[PDB]
Amino acid sequence: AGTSICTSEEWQGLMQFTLPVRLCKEIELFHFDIGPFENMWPGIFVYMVHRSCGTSCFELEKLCRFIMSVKKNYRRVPYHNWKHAVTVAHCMYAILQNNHTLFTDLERKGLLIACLCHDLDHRGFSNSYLQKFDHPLAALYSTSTMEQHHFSQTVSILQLEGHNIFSTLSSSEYEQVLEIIRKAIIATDLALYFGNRKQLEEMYQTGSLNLNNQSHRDRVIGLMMTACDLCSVTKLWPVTKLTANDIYAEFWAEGDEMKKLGIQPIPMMDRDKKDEVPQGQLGFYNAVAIPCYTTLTQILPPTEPLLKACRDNLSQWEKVIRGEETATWI
Ligand SMILES: O=[N+]([O-])c1ccc2[nH]cnc2c1
Ligand SMILES: O=[N+]([O-])c1ccc2[nH]cnc2c1
Ligand code: NI
Ligand code: NI
Repeated sequence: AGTSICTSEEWQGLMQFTLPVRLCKEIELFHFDIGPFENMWPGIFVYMVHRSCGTSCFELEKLCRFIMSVKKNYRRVPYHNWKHAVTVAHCMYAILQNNHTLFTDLERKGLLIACLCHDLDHRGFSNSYLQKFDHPLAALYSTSTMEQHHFSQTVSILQLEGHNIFSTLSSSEYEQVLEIIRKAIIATDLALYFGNRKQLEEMYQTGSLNLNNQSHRDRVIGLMMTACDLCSVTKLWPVTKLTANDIYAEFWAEGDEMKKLGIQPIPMMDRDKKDEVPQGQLGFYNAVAIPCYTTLTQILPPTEPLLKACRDNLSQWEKVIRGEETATWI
């Protein structure tokens, strides 16, 4: 109940944090893994905002309050947590850096914030679960149920005293950025991805795609959000495999709850069906990840390293299926 708020110690501590110099160079690369640097994650986000948007984009105090309160409103769930938030924001940073002038100052600031906030207050349950069992959230939010909640949580945090990093925008730009953030968070509903990718693929192939057309921009930003949300599949294989362990930890816990309610879960969420995981991952890469990065690379050529890495990980799941896995640690 209610929106959590960071301590004075938390945000002043972030304000005084300095990132090690060696990491500056690494943070620029798509394949960077934040995993080994947990104490640095909020600082890494500051660095990224400052480098993409400028050190004077946001009031430092308000930015640090905002970031540390965001962290406190992610739950201690296995996957949809603070680590995932920062990972997704880093992918967006890398995309923005490589495509900087295609996006406005307002878009870049909105999108980095949108990524950091896009899974706020996730409870470890899917839209499928919330709607099957008529959680109050599904009554309030008929479609894109959790994503509408994540956006509401974002607005809640911005409304905390001293947390409104967007207050200094003109009334007009303020409305525009909240709309950028809303559309971007809603776009993280994978249900909407399939239609979005199909549309973009067609606009690209026919040559009608036009980034001066707001509806096209929205769709391209949507596909960027998908690419960033799924970016664990673009890391080096050991990182991808460890992250999959966390994703499935969540899935199996939801599946367990469904069993208690008399319903057999999908195999993906069934802890007694772990043998089907490699084929399930193959399915996910073929149906979701590979097409996403394929179309993204067509539209934004600098994003090709994401696709190449995704392809390498597909090959790894294939090796698993053929019985070729080597030693893994968890
Ligand atoms: O390495 N850096 O700390 C670094 C390099 C370039 C930048 N431009 C704006 N902030 C920067 C930080
Ligand atoms: O990294 N992911 O976002 C990711 C990877 C595999 C998945 N399987 C089902 N959902 C997934 C999400
Ligand atoms: Ni989500
Ligand atoms: Ni997410």
